[PDB]
Amino acid sequence: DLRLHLLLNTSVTCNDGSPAGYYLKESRGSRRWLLFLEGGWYCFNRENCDSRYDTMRRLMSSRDWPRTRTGTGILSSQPEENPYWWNANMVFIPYCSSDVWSGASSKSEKNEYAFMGALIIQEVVRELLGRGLSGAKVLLLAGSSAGGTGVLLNVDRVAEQLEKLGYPAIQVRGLADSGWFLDNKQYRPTEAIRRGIRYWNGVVPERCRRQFQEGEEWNCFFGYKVYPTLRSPVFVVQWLFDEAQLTVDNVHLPVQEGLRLYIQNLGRELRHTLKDVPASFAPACLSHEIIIRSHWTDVQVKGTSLPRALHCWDRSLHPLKGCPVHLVDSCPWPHCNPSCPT
Ligand SMILES: N#CC[NH+]1CCN(c2cccc(Cl)c2)CC1
Ligand SMILES: *[C@@H]1O[C@H](CO)[C@@H](O)[C@H](O)[C@H]1NC(C)=O
Repeated sequence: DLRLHLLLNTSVTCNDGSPAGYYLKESRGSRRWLLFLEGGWYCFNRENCDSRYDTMRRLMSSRDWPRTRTGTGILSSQPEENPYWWNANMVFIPYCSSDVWSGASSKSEKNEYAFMGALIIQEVVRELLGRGLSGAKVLLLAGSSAGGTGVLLNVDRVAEQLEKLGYPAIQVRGLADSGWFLDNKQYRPTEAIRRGIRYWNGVVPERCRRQFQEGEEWNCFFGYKVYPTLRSPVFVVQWLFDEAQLTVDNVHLPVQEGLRLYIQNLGRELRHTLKDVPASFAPACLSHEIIIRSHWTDVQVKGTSLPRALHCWDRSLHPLKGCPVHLVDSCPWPHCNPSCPT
């Protein structure tokens, strides 16, 4: 059980003006800290955000949040369930800004909603320093889906915040799960991101913004375009046949030749984009998200599990014999890897 703390700075808020927050479970014998960003889509205009507020309100407000949460997967404290980091300080940051963790805009007489994702992450980091994060050796910023994209947008800002605050010994790293998407041609969109950025006052990393320049910041929401501009170490987890990617592409699974070629091409392209990503884990499966699932230990690429690959990554940041860090399936069809989830 991680326990809820609402932010002491009550001007950093969820969409509806209620305070944002985090769930925390400390481990005082550990110098490692895991901060996990929740996912859950986004909204990009007034009518679309009003709809979300009727039927997905916990992703827009803290008024109904529970006081405790169970840590699962990489957030579990049991060695059995979490071989990687079971003894770490665990933090779950709920997603209540609907902005892919990019916003920096307050509710005002001209804004029905607040979009403060990027500022929520900064304020959580600040308040944690008073509860032991000041003694950390490693800060792993992780997240799934919208939270995985949020890792890519925010990991370098957290590193800079800690440097400027006077904590140069904390090593900031990222773990992006199921947030690596392709702006490809559909089988039968990009405009939503572009409109959302203006709606949220969204912020992207500086080096990426300088490359694409004004009006084209939407490009930095795509992993293969923003990742080359990042300085902090980032481990990328991505199913080759991600279900959210296929939903966007209007693919719904007796497959004929046109769809067969389409699906095979998608795998090859995702595969191409990871070839110069040295820390990555990409199985040939139809699925979505993994790192906080209870059975996240089951899947293997080339005989190596995801918890093992992350441990090998830790060792590399101190090639390693028998302990690989770059793991990408080569077979070209969903579930050609026998360890895919069923
Ligand atoms: N966050 C989130 C949930 N969805 C993830 C997939 N998204 C996606 C995938 C491929 C192309 C484009 Cl334009 C968008 C939409 C949002
Ligand atoms: C609270 O957060 C807001 C938004 O980031 C900021 O303007 C303000 O300085 C913060 N207040 C304090 C006391 O840190």
